[PDB]
Amino acid sequence: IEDLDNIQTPESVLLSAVSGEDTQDRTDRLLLTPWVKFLWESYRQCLDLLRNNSRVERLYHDIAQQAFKFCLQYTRKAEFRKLCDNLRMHLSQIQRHHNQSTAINLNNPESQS
RNA sequence: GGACAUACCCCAAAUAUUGGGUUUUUUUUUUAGAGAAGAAAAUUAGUGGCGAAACGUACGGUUUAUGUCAAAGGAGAAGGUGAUUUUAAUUGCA
Repeated sequence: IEDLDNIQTPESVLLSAVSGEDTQDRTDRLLLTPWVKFLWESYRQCLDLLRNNSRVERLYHDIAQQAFKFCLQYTRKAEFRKLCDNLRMHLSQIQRHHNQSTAINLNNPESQS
């Protein structure tokens, strides 16, 4: 529909072309970005609140891996936040050692694997 | 010298503009996104009093006959007499 529509540059498309870029990003933001900004916020909340440490979840690390592969399909600036998320949650583990949680030592699953 | 810790600082970042990183000094409390805002307590009457009989009557419990049914015994057990002969007393029967 976007490159079905007449590209033959009118004034309204020419005026915005000192700041802006292509029509596909301009209208994909209207119908795709509210869904990928939901996928991000779905993943981050599933990690952060629910599975802080809690030893009994290999799913936590499954989600982390899946959400890293999600960044290869869509936006990248929601991947620096993902790194910082893993950094602070790892920092949160070996600072307290204070709940029925992950013992990151000889334990092959919850240290190596 | 004034402002700054939810940093008024630091980094990161274009289709991105919101994520992280740090200073001490006091006390303070064991964690943090939850707990109070809904399923419960209670209530009773305008509930007449007293009260039989006729008729009717069950499963059972035990006593007494009764039929049939299981072991033990034909030494036993034990009932019946004018089949007999003499005789005073005791115990007696063959």
